Amino acid sequence: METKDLIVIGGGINGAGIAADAAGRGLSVLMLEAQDLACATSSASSKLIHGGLRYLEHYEFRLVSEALAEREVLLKMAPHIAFPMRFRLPHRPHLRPAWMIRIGLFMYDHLGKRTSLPGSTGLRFGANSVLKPEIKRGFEYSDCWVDDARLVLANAQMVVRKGGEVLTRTRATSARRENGLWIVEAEDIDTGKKYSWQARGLVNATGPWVKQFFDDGMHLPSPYGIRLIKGSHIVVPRVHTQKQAYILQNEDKRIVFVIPWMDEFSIIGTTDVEYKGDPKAVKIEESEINYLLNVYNTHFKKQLSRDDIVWTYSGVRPLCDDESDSPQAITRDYTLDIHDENGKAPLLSVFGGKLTTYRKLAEHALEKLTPYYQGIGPAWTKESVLPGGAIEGDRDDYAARLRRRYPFLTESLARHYARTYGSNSELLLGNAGTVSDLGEDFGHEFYEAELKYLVDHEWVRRADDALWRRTKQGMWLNADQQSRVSQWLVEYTQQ
Ligand SMILES: Cc1cc2nc3c(=O)[nH]c(=O)nc-3n(C[C@H](O)[C@H](O)[C@H](O)COP(=O)(O)OP(=O)(O)OC[C@H]3O[C@@H](n4cnc5c(N)ncnc54)[C@H](O)[C@@H]3O)c2cc1C
Ligand SMILES: CCCCCCCCO[C@@H]1O[C@H](CO)[C@@H](O)[C@H](O)[C@H]1O
Ligand SMILES: CCCCCCCCO[C@@H]1O[C@H](CO)[C@@H](O)[C@H](O)[C@H]1O
Ligand SMILES: CCCCCCCCO[C@@H]1O[C@H](CO)[C@@H](O)[C@H](O)[C@H]1O
Ligand SMILES: CCCCCCCCO[C@@H]1O[C@H](CO)[C@@H](O)[C@H](O)[C@H]1O
Ligand SMILES: O=S(=O)(O)CCCNC(CO)(CO)CO
Ligand SMILES: O=C(O)[C@H](CO)OP(=O)(O)O
Repeated sequence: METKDLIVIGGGINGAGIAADAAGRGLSVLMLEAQDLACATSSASSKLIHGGLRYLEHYEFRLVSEALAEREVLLKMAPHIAFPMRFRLPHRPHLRPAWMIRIGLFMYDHLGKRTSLPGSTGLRFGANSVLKPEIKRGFEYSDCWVDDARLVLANAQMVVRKGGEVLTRTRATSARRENGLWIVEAEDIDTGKKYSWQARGLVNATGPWVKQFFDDGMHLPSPYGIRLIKGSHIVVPRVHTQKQAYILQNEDKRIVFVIPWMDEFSIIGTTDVEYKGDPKAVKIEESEINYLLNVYNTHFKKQLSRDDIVWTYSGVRPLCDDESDSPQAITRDYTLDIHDENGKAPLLSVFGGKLTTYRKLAEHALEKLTPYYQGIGPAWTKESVLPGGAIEGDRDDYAARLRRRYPFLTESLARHYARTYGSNSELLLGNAGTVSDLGEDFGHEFYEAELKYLVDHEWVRRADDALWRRTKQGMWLNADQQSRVSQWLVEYTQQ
């Protein structure tokens, strides 16, 4: 023993969040991630902690109420990476009558417990707005932005903090019951180092891969189909200077967001495209671009073309197959399935599960796993504060506090540290007292002290883990800057 209580296969948000909860109820936990933390669906989201306004139409009150209540729990768990945002809904009476918006916005206000977040209001649009002349009315309400990939990272660190282990670049190849225990086989994707562990419990939280892990990894029947529903986002220099997001009603009845991103960009997403194939292959297609530019350009005065696009990303939603004919109508609710064999070796397996609802999901999963452990502590995460979160304030509150303590910090660098690392910033900065104490400037104030900290504390192994997942510095570093980051990581992860 050697025998872990629980193996979690999966390090997106649902695997990390399950493993974090388990470790904090006393279980020995190993979370296995085939590639990098959040390398798939959990870094390809719209980055919102939202209730799911559009899901009210489809009468999804269990999900929408749970997700609304979670916005505020998540704001306190991670105030370094999560924050309130306001969403502007332009009125399109030919699509949805005002009286209908007002009922939904009323429900959005009261279906979950809502202290901090303001309520909705009506809006008018003048000759001087960002929107087209003919659009005269709208609405405004609350929801939250989160740094998806950093929420995943925070949870992995919670695992380790609480005594668990987390292996990345380690692909589970098989899992089988023997003699009352799981035998989990995994393998290092680079070297080829084989591993084998026994555990009392197995979570299959492999997102879009959940059913193919049943088929190829376990030779067991999957309790559910998964529908893979691709969505893509485009990125442009910001379309306007407003702080608020816009949520646009399209002719097909879907909604599309224009979201301020990192003070310089806007994100426009997303799409619902039925998908077959390898979830790692997923990338935006021409018609997704055409579709997103269109709904933008029909609403807004400042027009965008294709040539304005600076970045795109794409991902596949692993949606519990409710056999719904239309991809936009398939449920965004999750399903968890627990099964033992002779009252021992449970298999908990995860189907669906928005980032918003992950802490709820993790909790229910441990609920179902309780019978098979001791011994096991109770629920606890609602009242936790994830690593990085111990700041109380943020928005220079923490960044100004840091520039105070570390006066050689530029205001941009302190904002970045505060909004990325939070309360882990002093750990990064160590014994630095000047800028040259930070080491090699890799570009855009991305210094060797940040990159080394990422390797030492954040499982960074390759340039992209650092530049696209733990941060979004890859938005500013040029091709040679990025390969120097890779070159450095080679030298340091030698050796
Ligand atoms: C376009 C889009 C926009 C979205 N926007 C939002 C939003 O705004 N708000 C919100 O709350 N949610 C949003 N979501 C939903 C959310 O992103 C997903 O539900 C969530 O990220 C899925 O996480 P997961 O852990 O279940 O899957 P993942 O963690 O992403 O997938 C499983 C992970 O485990 C690893 N893995 C897989 N198989 C193995 C194996 N065999 N062995 C070892 N490791 C393995 C992978 O390498 C993979 O990264 C969005 C989703 C999409 C697609
Ligand atoms: C009891 C009468 C039934 C009315 C259904 C209420 C749900 C309305 O939901 C509405 O539609 C869209 C998607 O949900 C959103 O864009 C709107 O803002 C939202 O209010
Ligand atoms: C006469 C215009 C009143 C409101 C100012 C902006 C116009 C767009 O608002 C309109 O108001 C209607 C009443 O006719 C609502 O029922 C509709 O949903 C909408 O078409
Ligand atoms: C937020 C107010 C309580 C909700 C009551 C539903 C009445 C909304 O009804 C709508 O009101 C709009 C603005 O007056 C009008 O433009 C529309 O014609 C009307 O359908
Ligand atoms: C089939 C789906 C349509 C059902 C809606 C009822 C039709 C009446 O239509 C609307 O109803 C609202 C409340 O019902 C009122 O506030 C509006 O003033 C009225 O225009
Ligand atoms: O700092 S934490 O303790 O929260 C996580 C530390 C992880 N360190 C690794 C360094 O090799 C990953 O970066 C692996 O244990
Ligand atoms: O653009 C979006 O938000 C869509 C549907 O309009 O998807 P989802 O609900 O999965 O995030």
